[PDB]
Amino acid sequence: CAASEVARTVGSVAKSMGDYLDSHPETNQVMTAVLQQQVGPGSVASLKAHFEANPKVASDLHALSQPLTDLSTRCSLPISGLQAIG
Amino acid sequence: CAASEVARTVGSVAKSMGDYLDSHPETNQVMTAVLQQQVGPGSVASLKAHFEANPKVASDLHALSQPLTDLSTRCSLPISGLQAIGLMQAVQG
Amino acid sequence: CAASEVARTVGSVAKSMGDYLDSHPETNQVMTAVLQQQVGPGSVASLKAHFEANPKVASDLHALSQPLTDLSTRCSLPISGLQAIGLMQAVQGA
Amino acid sequence: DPCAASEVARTVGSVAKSMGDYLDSHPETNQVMTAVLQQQVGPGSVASLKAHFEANPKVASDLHALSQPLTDLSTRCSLPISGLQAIGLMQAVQGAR
Repeated sequence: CAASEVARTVGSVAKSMGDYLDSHPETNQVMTAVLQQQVGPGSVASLKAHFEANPKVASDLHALSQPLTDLSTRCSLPISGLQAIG
Repeated sequence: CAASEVARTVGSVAKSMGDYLDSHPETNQVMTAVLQQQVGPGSVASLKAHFEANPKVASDLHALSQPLTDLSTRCSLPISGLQAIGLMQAVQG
Repeated sequence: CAASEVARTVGSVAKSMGDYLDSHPETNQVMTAVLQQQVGPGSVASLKAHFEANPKVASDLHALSQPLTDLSTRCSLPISGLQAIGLMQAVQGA
Repeated sequence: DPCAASEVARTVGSVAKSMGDYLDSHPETNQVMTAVLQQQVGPGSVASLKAHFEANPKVASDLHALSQPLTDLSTRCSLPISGLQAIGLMQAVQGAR
């Protein structure tokens, strides 16, 4: 639960999420537009719809995020968030 | 400046930080305290004393967080320090 | 749901908690120890231990915190968003 | 004593109230801050925060002064705990509930 281990987890989840997106340009395009539009309103919707229509991608990304969600239980210290300011 | 690349770059930096912290136990402890205390003013003073007494780790960790600041500078994307906190919330899921 | 109104709500809730704690010395010291622990470790745990022994204080504090959770629903920000602002302030300080 | 949780709650409470008075009296700071609450602490709102503070160093200096009762408390007692720590503890109660 040490900072070294939070960082390592977030590092292997982020990387795997990365590889997956790289291999899935459509999804990679829709997440890309979200980051360009600062997670504003229009890009969130496009993303929601992309998940309804691609239940495999949604469950695959969910599986890749699991260790991160495990962690902030197994330790449960703050947001699964700002910890990743690094 | 694709999402895959920002996630990959978050992925390697965080990895590299974690390995750094694993081999630097006192610093591991000093960041662990900051995380388990929500970056309170106590944990900061002690991180500050730590960086001041250990300038090599301050620069080692700074060098490590570079590829992320470079990505933000290269891309005009959240990604980096101040911006990132807002970004991380909102990757709210 | 303006910032000024959340700030005022947070303002008056926090003050009512204070007056409350002021007249509940024992709850006052449990909370006090949690802050000094910097709100770490079994700060959740010692809170439960105190609330199991003291259901009326548990319930008194919930009622006093209503306006805040009420506003939190009425508007947004599941309280992690006030956190988020606080996190930014803290990293600017740092 | 004056370093108890009752006292920090009270201090937090006058800071927040007087921050509400300040925003109420500075609608462009209110606007930027409301947008941040409304947009859910988005990346964009934060850039607007920064630019707001940059075009208005008076605002950052005022904001600094409004929290000063906390820092004083912190030093008379030194927990220098923040609004955040206060929010932390609230979240800690909810989670216990």
